This record gives sequence, C-alpha cells and structure tokens, in this order.
Amino acid sequence: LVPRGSHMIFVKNLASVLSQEWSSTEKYPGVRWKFLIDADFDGSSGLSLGFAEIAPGGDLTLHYHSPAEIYVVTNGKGILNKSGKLETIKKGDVVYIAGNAEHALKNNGKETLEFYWIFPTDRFSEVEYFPAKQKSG
Amino acid sequence: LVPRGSHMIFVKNLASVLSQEWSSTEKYPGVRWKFLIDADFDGSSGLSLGFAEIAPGGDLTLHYHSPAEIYVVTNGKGILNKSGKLETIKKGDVVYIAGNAEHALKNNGKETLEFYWIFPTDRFSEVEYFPAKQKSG
Ligand SMILES: [Fe+3]
Ligand SMILES: [Fe+3]
Repeated sequence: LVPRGSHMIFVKNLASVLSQEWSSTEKYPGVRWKFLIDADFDGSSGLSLGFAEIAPGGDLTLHYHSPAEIYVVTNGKGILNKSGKLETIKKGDVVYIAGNAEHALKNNGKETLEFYWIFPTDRFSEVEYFPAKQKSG
Repeated sequence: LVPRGSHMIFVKNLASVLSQEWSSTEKYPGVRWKFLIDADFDGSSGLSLGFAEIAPGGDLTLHYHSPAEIYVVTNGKGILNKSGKLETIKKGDVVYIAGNAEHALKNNGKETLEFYWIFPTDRFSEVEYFPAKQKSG
C-alpha cells in the first residue's frame, strides 16, 4: 500500500530533476538549489539531500540549525566561516557541521562553488534554521 | 570540556586521512574504504560518511541494514541491484537506499567506481548489517 524497503531505492541526478525549478531567494543573489532526496518529493526518510550552486561573489551568511549537516564539495572553491574562524574548502572536500553550529559559506573564487548538502531529516522543510545574530543592536 | 557547536565543524579530504590505512576485507577483493566523518575518529554525531572504491570486477553482494543510506557517486559506473531489479549508476548520481532494503553494488566497467556513503548514525560501527540470504538452503 506504501512503498518500503527495496521498492524505495532510487537514483537521482540533475537530469532527473530537470523539470523541478531551481530554488532561490531574492535575499541571496547567486545561490540556487534543487532537492534530490527529500520526503516532500520522494517519500524517502531518515536522510535528505540537495544540490546547491553558489555563483562567484555569492554569500550564505552566518546561521545555524539544530540537525547536524554535511556538505560534499564537488566543484570550485569557497570560504567556510566556522563562527569566525575561516577555512578554505574545495572540490574533493567534505564538511561536517555540528548541530547548532554557526556557519556560513562564501564563494570568493572565479568558478561556481558546487556542493551537495545532507541532513539526518526526512525533508528539508522540517529543518529549523536561524540567523546567527539573534539581536537587533 | 567537550567540543560542540562551531568547535565541531571540520573539513576532510582524502589527503587529510592519508595516514589512516585503507580498510578492506579478504572476502571482498577489489573493495576498499576510508572513514571521513565518524564518531570513532572525529567525535562528530548525527551523520557519518566514508569514501569507497570498487575496482573493476568488484562486487558488494546483496545485504541490508536498518538505517537509511545515501551513496554519492563521484566517478565510474556501476550496477545497483535493487533486490533483483538492476539499474546503472554513474558519476553525478546520488542513490537513496531505504532502511532494511536489500541492495548490492557491482563494478562491471573499466574504471574504478568511486563514491561516498552516508548514514544517519554517529558512526559506521553502530550499523547492524546483514546478508540478504538469511537461509542456508
Ligand atoms: Fe548548513
Ligand atoms: Fe548500503
């Protein structure tokens, strides 16, 4: 009645999701993403994954969210802000972001910064995401 | 006293783990792996990730495990066995494996099949893994 087990094995790639529009927000010019493994699209559970592109100059500013997260960097170079301490990331790297850790990603290179993100959640839309500032002045 | 939050953000790559020996087993010639994000090495939690290589001809035979899993295919081509139904996978694909789904991976190509795996567990060593057969005859 409901797919489970091997009935719910599937393969995705960007071509698979050609007819899903890129997601983006006015506040983050130069950042766009698509959802590849997500319960709002697939019915999967336990892990969710998307693919993101940060154009040159793009900036995903300091924030945090309760679940742990992984980035898998597949192209380009970026600057990871580990709550003040900067580290370069590049193709071939993976990144672990502990739960509730303040972090940000900036592309100061000339190529697009491309990466997957993964959460231990059924869907992205369950993630509670907050700006790091938590004050007005 | 214990790192948490942004203190437990880190970046890994294969060079980072150069001094970790490749893992392999006599029963699976042509399969080897390393652990990149794992509580037995890093203290991370919530998600764990490794990198695996399946040489030409290598075969990760039919099995299952209770947590859901993702593969991120970074090079080569393989055959994913979805409990009897075969599907090709290749560079640029992601794979969702539902919890307890019987699955296997074979490299019938000429290049190494290279991929990350991810579980929603603190460590690989917590995963209960079983051969699919569950009978002797
Ligand atoms: Fe994040
Ligand atoms: Fe698996």
